[PDB]
Amino acid sequence: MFNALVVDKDEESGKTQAAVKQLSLTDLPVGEVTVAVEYSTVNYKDGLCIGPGGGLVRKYPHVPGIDFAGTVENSSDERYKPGDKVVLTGWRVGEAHWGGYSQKANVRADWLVPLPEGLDTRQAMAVGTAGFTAMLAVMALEDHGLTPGHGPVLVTGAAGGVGSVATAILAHLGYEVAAVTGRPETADYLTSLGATQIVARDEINETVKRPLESEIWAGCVDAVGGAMLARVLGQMKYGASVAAVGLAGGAGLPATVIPFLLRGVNLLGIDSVMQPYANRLRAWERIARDLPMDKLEAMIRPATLSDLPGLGADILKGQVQGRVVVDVNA
Amino acid sequence: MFNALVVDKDEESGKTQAAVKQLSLTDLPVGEVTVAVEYSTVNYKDGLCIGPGGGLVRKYPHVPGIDFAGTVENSSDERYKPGDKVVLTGWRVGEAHWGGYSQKANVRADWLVPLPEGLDTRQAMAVGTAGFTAMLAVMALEDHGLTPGHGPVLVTGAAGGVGSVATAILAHLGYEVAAVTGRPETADYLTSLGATQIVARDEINETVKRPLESEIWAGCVDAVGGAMLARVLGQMKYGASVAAVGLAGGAGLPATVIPFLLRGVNLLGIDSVMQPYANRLRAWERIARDLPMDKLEAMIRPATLSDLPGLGADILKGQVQGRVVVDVNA
Ligand SMILES: [Br-]
Ligand SMILES: [Br-]
Repeated sequence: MFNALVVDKDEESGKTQAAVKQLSLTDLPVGEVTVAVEYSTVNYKDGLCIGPGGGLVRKYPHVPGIDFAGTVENSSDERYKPGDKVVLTGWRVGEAHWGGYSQKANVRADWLVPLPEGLDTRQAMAVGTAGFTAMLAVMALEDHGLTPGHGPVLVTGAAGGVGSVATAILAHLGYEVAAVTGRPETADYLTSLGATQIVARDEINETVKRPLESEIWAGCVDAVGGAMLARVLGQMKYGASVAAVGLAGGAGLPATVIPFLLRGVNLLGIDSVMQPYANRLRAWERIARDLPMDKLEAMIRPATLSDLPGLGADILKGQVQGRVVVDVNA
Repeated sequence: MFNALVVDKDEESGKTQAAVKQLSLTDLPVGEVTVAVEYSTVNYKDGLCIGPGGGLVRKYPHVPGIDFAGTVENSSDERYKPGDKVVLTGWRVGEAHWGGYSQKANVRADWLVPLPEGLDTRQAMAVGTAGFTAMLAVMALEDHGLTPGHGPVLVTGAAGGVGSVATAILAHLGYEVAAVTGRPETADYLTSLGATQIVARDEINETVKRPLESEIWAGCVDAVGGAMLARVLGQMKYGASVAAVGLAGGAGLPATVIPFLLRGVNLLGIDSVMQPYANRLRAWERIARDLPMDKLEAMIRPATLSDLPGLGADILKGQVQGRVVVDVNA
């Protein structure tokens, strides 16, 4: 038997409860590949799936965790054999299916990627969906003409999970990074990832009546959304793009069409969940090459399965800095 | 001396009046190239500059008209000489600078493009800023993977200027074009341009509480904006893109970020005004090749300078179908 985080729900009442529990192999859903999980992580979505559910989990009891990395235990699929190191992000694992907060996980072989060269299973989850999303965002900006030397790139929610990898990848590629945070004590941490400028959240988290402001940002990785994304749109330089990745600041988008029409701005939707295999390999290769491992190490916060109920709650309130690494075998 | 439409402003009350007037060459602002204008047209913005101004005109008296085409009369720039057929769209002509609603116009040589192969000056203005914008929208969707055979492409405000041209281009390139209109009597016109479905404005002109609806549209050219654009974002297929082109339905964009995050949807800003020389040539070549001239002809509504006050009022109310062609020399 083995350890896993299990969420139960009281349907009469609707309340949920998450606890570490012992399971057997036969309690897992059947699948092509069985992985002995070595590491997982905590994303904002995991926070939802650990606690309230946010309408993302449709079957209880539930093992959350949208990410994991580990070693293949058994497989009925040619692509993977016992011993192979593999990473799982997204594919609705941790939401529609049992996920990574477990010493063992069963998945479809289509959902896995080989462990990328230059990362171990621990760093792969230090990156996680948050870091993978950050790389997809940077790639979207590059595909739309972003190159260093044409103004600061804004990174909202910069001290969080997506923001910390975004900041470090962009800094390492040679960009000037303007890191947004509502908590000024995070400045030294952000500067140590490579932030050049620190923007206060309260400068930029309300809409204003003017549909256009002074052109400032050469690009943006938006891990916040909400009113702040609406306000940010009116401050992008002509022809610059914003990569939308986050909704912690709220799902609503109180924007105007004026930045798009008058300044040729783009709002680019970043989805990590359903990324095709080939693009997953490309983004992971870019992370291997463009995210300095010592910068990733400075983000890492260790945790066990027992910590997950507290960490899940904390990340929903924006009180988790950097990237949590869950040693499911600790 | 020669004829032009002049708008006067009564800055006390703030109300304007437009009328045909006789100018001399010396009344025109100085510039590098003098063009004997042959044709202009009526864009939504021209309606603003003809009438109330919409914050776009900062010096009266004002000759409006953001577009014109004709023959170079004199030139102090080596790029153009007497006799060259030239086309003007945008560059803030008709807004910041006296425009095409005149038998003669002075411009910077930087603002002109040679008359494109396959169009005469009349057809260039039947296309106009509106059609130029529609091609840029089609090009933006292509650059993001739009290709025939994967669903209908929505064109909002289909019976207007941008919408008519976009419809005909997309239909000629082999797409199924879903054409939005509030005027059901215009179905036969839209079918004649190549629309394969007619969609009623009232089905899609309000937001709904759900942030995602069923995936329908392979892409969109949006000449309306406002609530309709917010509603359309939630109906786009995974990874599909919207080319934002218009604001006749309102400048406010009451959207959510959910389509961008969950479906990888893009909102691509189309700016015609400041497009660089090289891309203008590319887009005009595409128009000459992919807008069938007989479809363009079916859009044409003839007009003279004296028609401009009424048409300017008409286009602001959504009461102009197709594309006006102004013979400034009739
Ligand atoms: Br923030
Ligand atoms: Br419409």
